[PDB]
Amino acid sequence: ATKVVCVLKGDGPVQGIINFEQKESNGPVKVWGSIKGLTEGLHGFHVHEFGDNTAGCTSAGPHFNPLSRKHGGPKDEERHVGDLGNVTADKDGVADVSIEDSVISLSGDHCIIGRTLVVHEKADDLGKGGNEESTKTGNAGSRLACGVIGIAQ
Amino acid sequence: ATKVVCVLKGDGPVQGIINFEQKESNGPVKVWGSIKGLTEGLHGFHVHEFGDNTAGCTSAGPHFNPLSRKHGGPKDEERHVGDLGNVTADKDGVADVSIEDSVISLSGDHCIIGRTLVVHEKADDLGKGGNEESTKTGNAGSRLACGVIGIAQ
Ligand SMILES: *[Se]c1ccccc1C(=O)NCc1ccc(Cl)cc1
Ligand SMILES: *[Se]c1ccccc1C(=O)NCc1ccc(Cl)cc1
Ligand SMILES: [Zn+2]
Ligand SMILES: [Zn+2]
Ligand SMILES: [Zn+2]
Repeated sequence: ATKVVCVLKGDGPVQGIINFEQKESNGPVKVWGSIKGLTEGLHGFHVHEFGDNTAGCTSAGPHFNPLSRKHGGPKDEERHVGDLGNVTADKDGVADVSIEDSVISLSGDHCIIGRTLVVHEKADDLGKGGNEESTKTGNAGSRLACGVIGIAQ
Repeated sequence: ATKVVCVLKGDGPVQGIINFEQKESNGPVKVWGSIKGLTEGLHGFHVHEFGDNTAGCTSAGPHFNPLSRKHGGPKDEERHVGDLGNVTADKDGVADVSIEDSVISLSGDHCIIGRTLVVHEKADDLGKGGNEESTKTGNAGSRLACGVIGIAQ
């Protein structure tokens, strides 16, 4: 019943369309779509706090973290609301995104609408990388593409 | 105390940053910023319903119209919520945007977050143009630049 969309673009060749759908307010959000122009392997995939693209992906700020928790993977209890883990690109540089998440929402306090979806340079280590940066950003590095998360038909 | 932003980009050289700020949920929204690469004169300036830029500005859909009213100018009681009238570009193609609106909001049912801001090819006639199209789109024509309205710091 609620649908939102995000068009990912950046400075490089990284570009994608990501769809979100939530059938009930207390329910999981299905996240699906395609990103191309990635290097083979894992790329960190986060909702960032600000829907602000004024100076590219950098104005999106840190991980969307309304509950003031530490960084984790999508399937940890200890995670930022915006922690969607990694998408995986093949030798062709295509990541086929198919995620179900119960922590993000398309309504209420956990609502991601008007925030930024970012795909990262490197792998999110999901907070288990063994430095301080792991429990903040997960060491996923630079922002390759982003977009503001918007209300869909 | 609520701040949102929108980066306008399109198929052409039209580009802009537009800021929105609302001190209280019951209060007016101040809208300000700059757009460049416009032709001299009036350009229709609307919040459209969907924050969907999957196929450029066209996927934004019609005027944000949660109350099912006819098109008007910002000063009319009969207006779409998204009816922000016109911005005016000079010989230099720059529009200095300075608007105060009491109908848009950054919270509640009239909330523009996650919707699309669009600047148009032509003048919005503010519903007084004397055809049926005036009461729907205001005859402002093509979409030159748009962006999704996002949460700011
Ligand atoms: Se998303 C969200 C978070 C917190 C409070 C309210 C809301 C919300 O309901 N947003 C407005 C809206 C309107 C239509 C659609 Cl399809 C989605 C969201
Ligand atoms: Se107002 C609104 C419209 C569409 C989607 C969500 C919302 C919303 O209320 N989100 C909660 C919110 C809004 C602004 C800020 Cl700064 C924080 C949280
Ligand atoms: Zn990130
Ligand atoms: Zn995080
Ligand atoms: Zn209208």
